[PDB]
Amino acid sequence: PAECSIKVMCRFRPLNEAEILRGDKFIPKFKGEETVVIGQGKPYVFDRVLPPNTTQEQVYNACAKQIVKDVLEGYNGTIFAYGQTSSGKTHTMEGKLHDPQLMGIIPRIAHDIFDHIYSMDENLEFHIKVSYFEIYLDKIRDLLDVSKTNLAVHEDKNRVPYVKGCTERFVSSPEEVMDVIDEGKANRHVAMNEHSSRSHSIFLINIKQENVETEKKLSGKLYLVDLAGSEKNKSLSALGNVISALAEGTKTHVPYRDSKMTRILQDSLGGNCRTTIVICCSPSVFNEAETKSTLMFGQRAKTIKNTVSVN
Ligand SMILES: Nc1ncnc2c1ncn2[C@@H]1O[C@H](COP(=O)(O)OP(=O)(O)O)[C@@H](O)[C@H]1O
Repeated sequence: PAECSIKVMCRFRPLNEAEILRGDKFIPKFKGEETVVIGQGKPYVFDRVLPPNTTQEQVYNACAKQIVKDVLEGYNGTIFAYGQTSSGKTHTMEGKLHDPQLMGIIPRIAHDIFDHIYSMDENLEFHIKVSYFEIYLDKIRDLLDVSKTNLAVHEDKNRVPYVKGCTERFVSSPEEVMDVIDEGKANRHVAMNEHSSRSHSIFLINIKQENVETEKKLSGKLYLVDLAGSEKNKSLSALGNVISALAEGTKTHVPYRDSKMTRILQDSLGGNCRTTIVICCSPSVFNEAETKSTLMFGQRAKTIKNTVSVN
């Protein structure tokens, strides 16, 4: 039965040069470990607040660590990064893919996943399939086979959407999860900045396990989405409307089908999935306007209740 809240974490980048040279004072104010205040305004509260100075490692421990242990326990997970362009979504989700200090969530999840698996007992054998694809103008494009540029969404026995005909790499080590991502990153350059900022890159890790003697199986999808600019569109709207029709709930029946993304994330947004959104904000007043709508989107998101089961 379970019933639990979409966690929501807030990560502010620091000021970059454009700003620091142009002056720019640091607008946001951090009280305790869960609350931020902008100027004289109302104070926002989230599951965590994560200033510029917090490390990748600590961002991981705060937002992701737990979602990993959920997937190994048979639950679906999903983390994603919402926010405006330049706000630090990719740094949080990916980071310097190969630096152990500067590496983001996906590589860390990769390592954490296999440290757990390696330590487990000989029976219960794991298969892990990953896939990597982006979205551009309501169209899915495979990052492991750039031949495929228009995959369709379908539904399983439980009437829940998945992407079909998606290349699948099989992995037995963190290092392979890395080369898969690197493949994808390369494939992209069969084209680019403007492109990336306005594509949604979705990285999917499917983990199936089976206790061999007892023959009982657990399973979970783990979506790790790096969303596009939510600034002032198409795909984010559906998500927002799909994230608006739920602070109230009741009889609304969310559009979901407004976009493929939402259709894929159906289960993440009011289904059998532990979901944790990371919202990324600039600390500059230049950007204040968007920072607030971001925060709105966040604050709203925390109201939603995922009903989750072991799968
Ligand atoms: N918490 C942070 N600490 C240090 N640098 C950051 C942080 N967040 C973002 N950056 C910097 O900003 C850039 C990343 O922003 P980006 O991930 O492109 O935003 P988005 O992907 O949301 O458009 C990088 O050059 C990185 O150095």
